[PDB]
Amino acid sequence: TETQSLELAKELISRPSVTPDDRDCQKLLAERLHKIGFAAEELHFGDTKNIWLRRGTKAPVVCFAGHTDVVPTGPVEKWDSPPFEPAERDGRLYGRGAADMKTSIACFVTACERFVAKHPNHQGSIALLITSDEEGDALDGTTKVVDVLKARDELIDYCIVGEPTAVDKLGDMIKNGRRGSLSGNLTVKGKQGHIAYPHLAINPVHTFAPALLELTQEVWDEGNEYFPPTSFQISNINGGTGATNVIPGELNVKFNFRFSTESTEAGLKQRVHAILDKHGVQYDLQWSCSGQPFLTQAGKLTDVARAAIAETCGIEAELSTTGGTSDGRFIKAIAQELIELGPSNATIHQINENVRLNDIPKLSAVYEGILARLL
Amino acid sequence: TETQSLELAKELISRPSVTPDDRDCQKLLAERLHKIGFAAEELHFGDTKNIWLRRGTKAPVVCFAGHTDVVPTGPVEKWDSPPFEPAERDGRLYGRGAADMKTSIACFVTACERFVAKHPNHQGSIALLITSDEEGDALDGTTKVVDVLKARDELIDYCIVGEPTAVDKLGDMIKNGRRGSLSGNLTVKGKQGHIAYPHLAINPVHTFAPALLELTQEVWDEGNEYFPPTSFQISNINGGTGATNVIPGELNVKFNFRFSTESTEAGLKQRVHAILDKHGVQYDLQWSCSGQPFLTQAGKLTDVARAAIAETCGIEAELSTTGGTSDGRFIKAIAQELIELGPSNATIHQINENVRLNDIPKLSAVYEGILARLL
Ligand SMILES: C[C@H](CS)C(=O)N1CCC[C@H]1C(=O)O
Ligand SMILES: C[C@H](CS)C(=O)N1CCC[C@H]1C(=O)O
Ligand SMILES: [Zn+2]
Ligand SMILES: [Zn+2]
Ligand SMILES: [Zn+2]
Ligand SMILES: [Zn+2]
Repeated sequence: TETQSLELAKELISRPSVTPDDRDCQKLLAERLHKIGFAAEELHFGDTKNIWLRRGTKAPVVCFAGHTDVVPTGPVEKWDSPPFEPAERDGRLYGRGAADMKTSIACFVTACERFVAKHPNHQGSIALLITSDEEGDALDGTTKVVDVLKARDELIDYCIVGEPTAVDKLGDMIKNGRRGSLSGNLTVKGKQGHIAYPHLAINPVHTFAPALLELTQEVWDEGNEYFPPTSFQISNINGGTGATNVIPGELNVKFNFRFSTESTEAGLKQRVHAILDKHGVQYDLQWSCSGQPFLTQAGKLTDVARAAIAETCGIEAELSTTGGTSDGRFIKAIAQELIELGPSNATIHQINENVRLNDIPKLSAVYEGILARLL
Repeated sequence: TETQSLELAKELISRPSVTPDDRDCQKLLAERLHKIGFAAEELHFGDTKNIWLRRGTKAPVVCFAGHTDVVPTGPVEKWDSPPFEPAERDGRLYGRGAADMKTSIACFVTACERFVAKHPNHQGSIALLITSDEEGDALDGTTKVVDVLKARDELIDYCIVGEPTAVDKLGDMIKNGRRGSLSGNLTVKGKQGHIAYPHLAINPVHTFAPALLELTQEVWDEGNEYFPPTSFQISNINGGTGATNVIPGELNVKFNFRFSTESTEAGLKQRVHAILDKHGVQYDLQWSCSGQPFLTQAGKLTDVARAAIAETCGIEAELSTTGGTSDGRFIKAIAQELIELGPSNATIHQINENVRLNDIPKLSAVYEGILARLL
């Protein structure tokens, strides 16, 4: 039906907002929604731009959240059409950010427009929480805006993060949470020496081997109705001097857990240390946690999104926690219920990123359906 | 007693014959031994210098073998006295090559001088096989000279390689053979992907882990009266893109066997392949063999060196095959019996390399003792 969502998505995709630059996407959003009574609050931090746009002063507060930054395109000539000149081809819209996640943003802005026109006196409030750094280190984006909101007791009842969540067809999957991510940087200590005198050296690959095996065979947990089993995966392993006749004196290993609520950050660290210690490994281990798992169990928000998807798309949406993470991990601190909902994530962060054209007005009509069922 | 060995060792150590340069060490040897009837045959190949010096035309042929090249010194200011200005200090002679292996060469040249003076009409022949590349890739040194000798049926009955073999005191250890060295370069194949979708990737660290453990726990053989058990050791392991949220698509591992005659090159390769295949690992594996094990069992030559050491040094020498390897692995093809015998190897290839001064005339008197018992 409407082509306003498509037209706005094109205009957004045409701006090369590679992290953390915004290229005035947030200005364009702010000025457009100002016309139907969204107040704009700019929250810049370091080189990152953020905005909190809000219509209304009372509960329930429904927030759309998302990012105007996009990942680099890589060599442009490898693309079939230029990444920042959105093109319609074979029933798809192609461009960097077409899926992740400018089309969602456009769809939400138009849903707000249609909803407010139909229901000028609706109850509650509608807000957008938009960052120009989700894709980078994200130290100065959403997480800083959330802290500001929380410090002034400006809380959210329902949040929809517009990340692409579909497997294939729009609405087939929504996310009601994500795994936490806990990473370790392990340095196993041995003693370097000539390879032909192994009794005078300590080979850190050999001392690590029995622990490595136990770690990669370990069952961390069962998962549950909402989460898959916690996952351990080694990303990098490096040891040696490059000489083929030397035993190295240390070995570096980097690993990560994507963990469910069935396990805790402290529990996992303890188990790793205990595995390494059981096998007599000598090491340094530095940990870093980029996020705790978060979960909105079945409730009004999940029911509403499901009903909206059933009405617009004709399919039964699956709730999921799989994949990576998003800025929902920050926003959940101030949102009582939060989900993520957007188009297919199949082509994100890749050349020839795209979204099906027929999915664009459908997405907006889903978001408009949600607003109508909550407000 | 005599100080001729010391004086010649100094003169040799003063020439900076870093591989494959000889700095005229071989000329100095050739001209000096020419005076007592050694004929000199220069055998240059590529950038390496070699010489075969020989007195006599009949069996038994006793050969001293060794190298005039030395390893780099590293930053000179870290040395206590300059590496190519031999110094006497605290009862030691210090300099690059003092132990490995110019002092041996000097000691042998003086032993020849004293032996020929005492026994001008001795039977048999005395030869020196000297290279300026043992320490490097050694493609153009001893191995090419041996091929020349073998092609003209010029064989050796008894060979003494002047490598430093002592643990501490001169004569405490002689080598009657060495382990072979068989190296593998393994590339384990997986499939790269985002770490949070492990079921869509293949982690080559994880597929390798059970094989790694089995390899580092494997007992290859028992060893025997002459050899220690065969030894497997990983030298290098590298995999990953540097990103902590990516599963890598491959893993490189470099490993080495120092193997005894109880195992064969082909047998070891087979066992490795079978371990990797039992665990379903997918990989490429390139092998390289830099040497087969070699062994002179107890016989005239070992008995003679032992008796000479007992007479000169007053101790019972141990036969050994431990450590790295030497150019005996080439010369054994043309020498019926071969041993290695020299001073302490404790400080070889290190800063402040040295030899005990009292060991220098003793070494020469050992070599002279050997010549007298064989010729
Ligand atoms: C929310 C992010 C896009 S910014 C996402 O969906 N990712 C990022 C990595 C993989 C993929 C996924 O979770 O499926
Ligand atoms: C024959 C060589 C010196 S060129 C040697 O003894 N090496 C070389 C590496 C270690 C040490 C050893 O075997 O003990
Ligand atoms: Zn993204
Ligand atoms: Zn995104
Ligand atoms: Zn050496
Ligand atoms: Zn040497």
